[PDB]
Amino acid sequence: KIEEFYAQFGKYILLVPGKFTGTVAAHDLSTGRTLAWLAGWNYGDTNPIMHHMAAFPSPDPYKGFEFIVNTQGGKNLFIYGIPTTVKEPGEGFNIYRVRYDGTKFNLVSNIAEKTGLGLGVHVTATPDGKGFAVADGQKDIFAEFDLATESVRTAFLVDWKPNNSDLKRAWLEGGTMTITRLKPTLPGGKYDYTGTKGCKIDWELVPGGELFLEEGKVTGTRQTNVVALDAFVYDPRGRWGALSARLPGVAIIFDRQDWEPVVALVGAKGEPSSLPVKKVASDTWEIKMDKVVTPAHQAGFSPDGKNFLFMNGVRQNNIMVWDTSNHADPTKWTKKAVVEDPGWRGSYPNTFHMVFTPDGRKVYVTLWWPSPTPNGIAVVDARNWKLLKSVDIGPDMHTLAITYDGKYVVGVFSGYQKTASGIVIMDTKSDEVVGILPSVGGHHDCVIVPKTVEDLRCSRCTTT
Amino acid sequence: KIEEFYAQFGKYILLVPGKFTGTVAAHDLSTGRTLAWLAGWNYGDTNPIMHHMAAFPSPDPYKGFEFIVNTQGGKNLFIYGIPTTVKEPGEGFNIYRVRYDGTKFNLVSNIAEKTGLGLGVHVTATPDGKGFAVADGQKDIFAEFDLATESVRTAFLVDWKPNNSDLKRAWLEGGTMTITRLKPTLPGGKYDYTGTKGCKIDWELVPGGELFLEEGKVTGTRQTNVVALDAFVYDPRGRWGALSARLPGVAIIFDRQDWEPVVALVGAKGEPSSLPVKKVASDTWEIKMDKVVTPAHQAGFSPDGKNFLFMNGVRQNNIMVWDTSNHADPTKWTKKAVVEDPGWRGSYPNTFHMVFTPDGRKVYVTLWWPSPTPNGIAVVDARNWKLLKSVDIGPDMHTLAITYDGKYVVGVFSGYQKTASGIVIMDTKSDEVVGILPSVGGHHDCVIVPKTVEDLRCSRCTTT
Ligand SMILES: [Cu+2]
Ligand SMILES: [Cu+2]
Ligand SMILES: [Cu+2]
Ligand SMILES: [Cu+2]
Ligand SMILES: [Cu+2]
Ligand SMILES: [Cu+2]
Repeated sequence: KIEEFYAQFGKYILLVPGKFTGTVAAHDLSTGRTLAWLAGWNYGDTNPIMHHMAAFPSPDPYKGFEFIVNTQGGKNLFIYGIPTTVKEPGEGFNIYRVRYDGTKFNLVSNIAEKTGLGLGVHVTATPDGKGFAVADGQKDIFAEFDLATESVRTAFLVDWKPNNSDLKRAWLEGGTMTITRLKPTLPGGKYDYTGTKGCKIDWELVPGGELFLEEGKVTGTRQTNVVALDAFVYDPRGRWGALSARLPGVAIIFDRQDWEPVVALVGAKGEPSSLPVKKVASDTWEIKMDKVVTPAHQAGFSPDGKNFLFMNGVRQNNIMVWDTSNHADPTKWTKKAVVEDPGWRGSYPNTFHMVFTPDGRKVYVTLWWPSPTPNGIAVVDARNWKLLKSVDIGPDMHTLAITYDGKYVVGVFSGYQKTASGIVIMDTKSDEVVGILPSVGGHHDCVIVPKTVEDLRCSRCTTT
Repeated sequence: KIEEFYAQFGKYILLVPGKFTGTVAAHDLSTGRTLAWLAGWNYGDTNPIMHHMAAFPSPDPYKGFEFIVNTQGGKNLFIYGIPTTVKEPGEGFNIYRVRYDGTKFNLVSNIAEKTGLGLGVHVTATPDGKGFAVADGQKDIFAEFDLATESVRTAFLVDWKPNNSDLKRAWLEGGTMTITRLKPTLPGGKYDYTGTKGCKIDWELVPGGELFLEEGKVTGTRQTNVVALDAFVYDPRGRWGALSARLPGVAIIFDRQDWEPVVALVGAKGEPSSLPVKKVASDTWEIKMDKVVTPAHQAGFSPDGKNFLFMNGVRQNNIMVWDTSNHADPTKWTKKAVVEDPGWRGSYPNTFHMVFTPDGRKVYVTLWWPSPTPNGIAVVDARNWKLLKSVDIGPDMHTLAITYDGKYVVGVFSGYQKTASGIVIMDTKSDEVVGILPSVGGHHDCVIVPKTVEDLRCSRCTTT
């Protein structure tokens, strides 16, 4: 009897982007009703690949809330096996502000249009809930934005110059990563990165697909210069952000106060904790890497700020953990644990998206595989850094959120945009699935609308 | 754990079109997983208002099944209060054959492109599961199609010549309804009715729309000639179909054996059971009406074929019942009962989608209202023809299906394409809602995949 079922979850609203569905929706977990949804194409967005999102604190989400959801475009339509005859896909890379008003969603604005930065990968809210970052893995640009004035606080380009320009070897044998503070180049303080402009490669490196670039499977004009920026995740204590770069397996720490990169964490087990960042011009820094052992993808801080996690993938499948307890000095942050399992020894599964419990005692980590292996959730003890349980969910598992009273993990799986998809709920006490709800969605994201800034510590702010 | 909850629904697959979401999806009600979905826009359908659908018998739906789903287009995008700036929307009126193969959907063909008939209103499967009809109330055309060969069996235009050419009086004061058997006009045996071609009005009439048409609130080139065809529903005993025409409030019975109209049933309480059809040329019939007392919309046979129902709307809100137990002679079909309620005295609710229990003992009927009145489900005794109970569900209630063991009615509500939406499940023993599943959809339809031709008797075949 279902009232009893939902009544246990509490008054929390799940938001999900639909990827190839083109939708965003909000669902009330306390009743199982969908409160509202919006279809990008209704508005003239002809390629609404609704990708990542974050929501800002609201005193009463059921009366109103805001979020940012972005899109990808161009040939991103062509990489998930849908046999479409579309010849010229919409450019995409939109960044939309959407407000729920208690009845419906309202499309407030297109921040990519206003600012000129079209960025299609992770969206993250800043810890005070008053700005957000968006990163892009085809352009290798990220920016932090002020929500009130819809403007750019900072924007950076990250470039790779490979030691070996052979595409198979362009990362393995190392390189120089250059970080450049960008300045607007169009009148009105606008950037020139609308739609597909700035792309080094012609579609994103897909879930699990970091190496397709080196293997010669991705077209583009600047293939060996890619780093595949993914996310800028936030230290919940403030001041610092971590920019994940998937191909070199590096999280670059930035000082948000002066907007400079300070240190570069190196993912791979058996490599150093970090490499220095050297300033080479007023607006340009470099990191030198002799080699890249493995790519890395998902990244995040623990709620208290004292641990940072980076998921090595493909060449190694592990969770790398740094002690980040020294808030004053990121060059003191040192690897302190690595979560490994014999069953992660192949190419897959990849340790993937994460969410921590509010008390910081456990981290849930998705386990991604290509079809047809069931994808699932790893439950990790975040005090001793040991894997506790793996639970199978279904195909193409993506993000996890958690109810902010810490009782229930809520995840989405997304069927590779063509098979089974769902919203899964896991009880954090028993670490068992309490159920599956249907979901028309290929979501690579999901969030529970936060009420407070403290909620963001366990939302799309600290972690992907 | 919802496990227990879904186990009781049994192994049934629910299909739903998205309306303004642009998707179709199948949900396994035994597990809560969405088996597969498809997004019209991915395929270059720029205005995929996914509208009506029917599914065919499959001996194991979990291993595979097929269905037809159609779309609307043109200005139908502009009538649900979505503040879109789109100036020239996609033409639409597609008719897609979709096959689930056990893992995903395959968009098999575009039967509208293949045949040239673009029809955007109800889709209904024939009782043998080998064909399907599609009607359209902007064009006033319907056709029955052979599924195997994806070809037209028959197609008809219905036209209104009003007694009074004043648009406000064009139906009230009666007229002559002309039925024409159509012939292809293009090479290849194609029709010339793709996209918006053949439209007499520029959108489908909304609930209560007949007054908005009379009042001059709907644009179009042939406003006084519209009958607003809705559906061709099937006698489960075979041989006959009923074509509903909303504005005259008539269901025209056709002999599927020779493809000729045989009698016209008249909806309104206090009018004759029916009027004669006269053949006036090889391919043309007429029905004469001295007056039209009220419009009517939803229409359907009981599972045994012995009752036909037609929902008077707007000027009367009732369920008109005919004794249709004479299978040999529709001209003998006579009004036997009318379901009325003091609460039906206003403009709304409109009685408008239905589903019968397998044993024929009850019929569930949706109660539609404009926002913000809660919409709901009426439960009618289909032996004594009395209203038993009304239950409130949500905003914008649409269709009802029933699991084929007769245990659960499954309905969808759709938030006027902007607010709350969901799938509701009602236990047919207590006639109480057992609960609500989230649903990103503005669905005007839903069906449960049939196993047998007997299942179609309670599916999108005998009723809308
Ligand atoms: Cu990512
Ligand atoms: Cu993901
Ligand atoms: Cu993604
Ligand atoms: Cu209808
Ligand atoms: Cu409906
Ligand atoms: Cu509709």
